Amino acid sequence: NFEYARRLNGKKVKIFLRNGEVLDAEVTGVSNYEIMVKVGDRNLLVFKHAIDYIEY
Amino acid sequence: PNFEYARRLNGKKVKIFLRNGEVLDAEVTGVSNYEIMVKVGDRNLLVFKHAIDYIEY
Amino acid sequence: IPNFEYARRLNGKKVKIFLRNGEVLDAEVTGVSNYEIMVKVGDRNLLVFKHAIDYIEY
Amino acid sequence: IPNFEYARRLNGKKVKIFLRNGEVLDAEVTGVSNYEIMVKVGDRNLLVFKHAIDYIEY
Amino acid sequence: KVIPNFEYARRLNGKKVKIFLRNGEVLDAEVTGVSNYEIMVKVGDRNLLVFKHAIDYIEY
Amino acid sequence: NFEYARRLNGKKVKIFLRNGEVLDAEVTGVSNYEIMVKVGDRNLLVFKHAIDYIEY
Ligand SMILES: [Cl-]
Ligand code: NA
Ligand code: NA
Ligand code: NA
Ligand code: NA
Ligand code: NA
Repeated sequence: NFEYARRLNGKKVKIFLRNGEVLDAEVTGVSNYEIMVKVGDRNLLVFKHAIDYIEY
Repeated sequence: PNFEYARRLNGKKVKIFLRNGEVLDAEVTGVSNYEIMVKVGDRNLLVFKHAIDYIEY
Repeated sequence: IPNFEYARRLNGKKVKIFLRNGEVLDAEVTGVSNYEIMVKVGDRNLLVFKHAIDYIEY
Repeated sequence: IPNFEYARRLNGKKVKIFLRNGEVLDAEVTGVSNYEIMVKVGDRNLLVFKHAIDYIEY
Repeated sequence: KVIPNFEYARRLNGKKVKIFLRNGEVLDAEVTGVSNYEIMVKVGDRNLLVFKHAIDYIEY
Repeated sequence: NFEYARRLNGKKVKIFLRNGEVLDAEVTGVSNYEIMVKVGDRNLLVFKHAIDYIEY
């Protein structure tokens, strides 16, 4: 049941999305399948399936 | 092992960024484990979550 | 509510299925399982995997 | 998830498998598991993963 | 526990196969192990762990 | 339950991602769905769904 992604809550990370976009993202919440982020003044729900990797 | 944030989007205006590069300016009309129902203008869509990259809300 | 899904509510309806490959199916839905949607497209019978669908207009 | 798949109805049948890579397999189905479809394409035996299939015409 | 139509990939263990990957790469491989989600192979001198989700089909 | 990827913990491997990228990666942790790696001085969380294969 363990996941490392939960430990990224509160960090500001780079999310490398599957299409080539990169989000500079403050992580505000993590669920089994989603990562909630703030990107500047935007709030996003990011699906983990759309992420390739995260630099932190 | 069950909680999801997407359920809280029900009833809200959102921007859905799809894996194909399309962007939907939508109102959410329902959310299930694997689907998000939306209105886009006059159109009614069932959107599979697997086809979504992210949602601005 | 285990296994609630909106897709099976499209059973018996005329829909437009937008596939991940860019194709759009003008379809009549004849069955919906957990992972598949059965459709008629003109004279053709198709088994469509839900994972290959982006969205459905109805 | 109940024990039902429409893909099982295609066992032993001639079908066209439309793959996510754009290929279309003219296939005879020789087995169906939860995640795979076993086929004969000409003289070739293939194990096809369902996740790689967009739809099947039958 | 005896479910014939559960997983065919496990029967590939120890066999020569051609693996067609989702990006168009093709592996001329020998299977050295199979798990629920992975296939272990030798390709030439190289040892690879291949995720099944990255495989389109396998010729055997 | 069993997975081979867990046995790569502590190894330096080449991770071939679905976008065509290769990571020269030291594996520092493995969960059901993630592989934690060091790539040079960068720390990454890599999702297994984004990996095609790993050379080890
Ligand atoms: Cl790909
Ligand atoms: Na969700
Ligand atoms: Na059908
Ligand atoms: Na899969
Ligand atoms: Na790929
Ligand atoms: Na790491």
